[PDB]
Amino acid sequence: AEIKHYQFNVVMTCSGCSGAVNKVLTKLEPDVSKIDISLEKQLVDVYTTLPYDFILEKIKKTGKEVRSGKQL
Amino acid sequence: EIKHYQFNVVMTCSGCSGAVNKVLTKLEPDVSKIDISLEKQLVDVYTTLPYDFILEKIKKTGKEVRSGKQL
Ligand SMILES: [Cu+]
Repeated sequence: AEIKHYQFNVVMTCSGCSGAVNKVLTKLEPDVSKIDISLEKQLVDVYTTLPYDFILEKIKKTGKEVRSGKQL
Repeated sequence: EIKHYQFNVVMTCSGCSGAVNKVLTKLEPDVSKIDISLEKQLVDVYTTLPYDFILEKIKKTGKEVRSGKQL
């Protein structure tokens, strides 16, 4: 039950782009604790007890381009 | 038997529409044509696959789907 911190570089070009990604991840609450998105930096930060590959696949299935991901 | 489905999807930029297009292209060639209009907020899908399967693929983008119908 450790909360891990994953960070993704995701191509998002409007508030709708970011809102869509936030929607799909927020649906995983309470297993997702917090989502931060920065349009400036094209970053998605996910704080969660879920595995990295699970989170990555939920983002990829949005159709948004994921340029990188990592665990912090 | 090729069905024509049409969805009203809230899409605000080419990144929104490109995402919808991307999830649909993963189903080629069973999805044989995809036409998306930002101006009209419309996604037209021509496919042999079931309506609900297509709808669920589109709902996974996280975009709002206002309605869908088979033409
Ligand atoms: Cu967008």
